[PDB]
Amino acid sequence: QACSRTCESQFCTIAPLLRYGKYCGILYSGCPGERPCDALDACCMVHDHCVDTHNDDYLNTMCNENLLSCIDRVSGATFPGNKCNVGQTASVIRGVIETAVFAGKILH
Ligand SMILES: [Ca+2]
Repeated sequence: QACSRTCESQFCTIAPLLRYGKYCGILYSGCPGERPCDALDACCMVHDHCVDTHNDDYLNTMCNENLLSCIDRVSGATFPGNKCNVGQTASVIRGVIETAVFAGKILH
């Protein structure tokens, strides 16, 4: 219930408040079985489930580095009504994940 079935495009350039697609955003995720909204959204869906299936470790290196690889290869159409620039938003996301990767190496 506490999940998204709609493709959002909100606070595109503000990482703490960003909500993009059904999956991209902090503590913001699509409901079970929900199709991602575009290529960027699909990267975020995989990442979200990866963290979920690794004891909620948002600093997991696999999860995080896999998202970076995925982000760098994002292309194609986006969903209707998208207020965000896809490339600019992927960059915003990438910065957050870079920070998480660095945080993980500090702690581990
Ligand atoms: Ca999310």
